Amino acid sequence: MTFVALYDYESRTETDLSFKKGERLQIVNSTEGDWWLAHSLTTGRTGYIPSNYVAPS
Amino acid sequence: MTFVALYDYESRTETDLSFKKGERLQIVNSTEGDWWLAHSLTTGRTGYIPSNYVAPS
Repeated sequence: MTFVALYDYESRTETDLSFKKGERLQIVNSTEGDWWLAHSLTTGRTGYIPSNYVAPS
Repeated sequence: MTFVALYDYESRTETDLSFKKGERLQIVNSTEGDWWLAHSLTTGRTGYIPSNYVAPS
């Protein structure tokens, strides 16, 4: 639903949202799901993944 | 803990992780938390936010 920002956040990529402390934010549904920071045991690379693309082992 | 990829995913920014169906992935803890797609009621902009920066209204 609706959240409020506790801190300023400055965007680091083309896809993140910059916002100031106090802003009201609404979660938006997408098919990808929440994103998680993940490490691939298979390739050794690391970065954010769309959680709806994976399942527990 | 440990997850397996259900689908290929091709990275779209400098910070996401590309992976192939079948890869084993491990969640990595960061201070930012999971990332959510959010819309700012305050500014009208939209993009991903670090969930540990916000709290329910």
